[PDB]
Amino acid sequence: GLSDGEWQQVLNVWGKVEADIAGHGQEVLIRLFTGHPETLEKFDEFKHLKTEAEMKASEDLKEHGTVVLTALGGILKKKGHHEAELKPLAQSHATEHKIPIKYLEFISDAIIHVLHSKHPGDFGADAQGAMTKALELFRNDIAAKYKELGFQG
Repeated sequence: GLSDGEWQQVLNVWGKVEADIAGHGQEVLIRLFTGHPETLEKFDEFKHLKTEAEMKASEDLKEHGTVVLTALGGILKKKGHHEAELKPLAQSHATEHKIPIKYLEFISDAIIHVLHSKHPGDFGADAQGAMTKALELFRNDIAAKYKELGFQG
C-alpha cells in the first residue's frame, strides 16, 4: 500500500495531467506504441498508425488516450480502494482485449516517462516514488485478477 503522504503526492502530480488529459493520454499511448509496437496490434482501429506522426494525426487515438487516463485518474482517487473499478478492466483486458500484464508494465513506465517529458524538472523524486507505487499497485491488483482467470499472453 501507499502512505497517506504518498497518496497525496500521487493526486497532486495527477493535477498536472488533468490540466490536459488528452495531450497527456496521446503522449502516453504514442510512447507505448512506438516503444512496443506489439501493443499497437491489439487495437483494431489504430494498428495501421505505425508511426508517431500517424498516431498524432488521429483524434480517435487521442480520444482513446483520454478514456484510458480518465479511467486511471478515477482509480487513483480511490487510493487503493479500487476493487470495483479494477474488476471490469482486468476482465475486459484479459478476456476481450488480450492484453498481457507486461503491457501494463510498459504503460506504467510510459506514464513516468511522459510526466518527465512534459514537465522536466517538475516531477520530483518523491513524486516519482509515490506515482510508481500507485502504478505498481494498479498493475499488481490487475495481475491477481489475471491469475484468477489463468490469463497469460
